[PDB]
Amino acid sequence: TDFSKLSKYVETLRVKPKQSIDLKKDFDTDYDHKMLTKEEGEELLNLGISKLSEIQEKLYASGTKSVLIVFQAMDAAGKDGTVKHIMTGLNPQGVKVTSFKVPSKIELSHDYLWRHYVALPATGEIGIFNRSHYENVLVTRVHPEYLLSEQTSGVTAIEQVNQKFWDKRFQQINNFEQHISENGTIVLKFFLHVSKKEQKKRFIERIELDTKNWKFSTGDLKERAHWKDYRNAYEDMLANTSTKQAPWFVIPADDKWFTRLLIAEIICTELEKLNLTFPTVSLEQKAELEKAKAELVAEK
Ligand SMILES: Cc1ccc([C@H](O)P(=O)(O)O)cc1
Repeated sequence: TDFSKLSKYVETLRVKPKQSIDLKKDFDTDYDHKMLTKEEGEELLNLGISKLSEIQEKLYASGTKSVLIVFQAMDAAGKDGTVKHIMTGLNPQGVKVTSFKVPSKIELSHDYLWRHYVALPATGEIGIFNRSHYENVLVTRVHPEYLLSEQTSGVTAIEQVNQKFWDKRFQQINNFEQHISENGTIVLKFFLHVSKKEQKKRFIERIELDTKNWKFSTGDLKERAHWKDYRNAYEDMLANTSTKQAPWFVIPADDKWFTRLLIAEIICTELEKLNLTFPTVSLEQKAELEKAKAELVAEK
């Protein structure tokens, strides 16, 4: 069956704890062996959205678990659109998107994790981090001079930023995700992997669209110029912060419809392990319902 092939491919996208990461050689940004048509996919995507809505409903009705979903990617990989599409099928009462832009003055007066801890999802809720605490081992690692401006970093000279500084930050991130995992939070992390070539194409496509080129950030080019620096940061990060408890998935991003299918797919598959069920109606409650129905019928 097609889905059976998909479940098999999906597992190759999970980053294993001991796994070493080369984003250049491995992790195709576009899956050629695509096992279903773009049509099939948009229909399996619809099912994934409906199922996720069902899961979210059952999650909200129970008071047990929260769900944290992290999205990281290079500009133009499809992150905002994946978030928007995940959302279309969710109830806004039980889901919350936080887009972590550049930190505020207050947030800079706290450790780099503080503002993400503040924004964690409550029991029964889904939290989506569009950008996340991982920015602090990515953009900060490509631009290590930012750490000098961060009062809590304890970094005075760029000389002291080395692999051991990042190792300690991975440890801090891992202890943080482990703690919340041990206290009811399901953590799922997606890196949307777009090719340097496809980013180029999408950048140019936007520049040439009058309806949308007002949105183009030419500063995105400065980060594109640091492509190799970012791949290294992502590689070292994926190799050191994917656990079985809080796994990373590397999603091919060059085909948006397929990116969305996979992420919807993985979220459903992972949250189905919770074996969530709608609340059942006891005999006492069934009696109360029939009493209420009787009164409504017995109205003058
Ligand atoms: C060219 C271009 C398209 C879409 C976007 C979105 O903001 P994302 O795919 O980075 O979330 C950014 C740049």
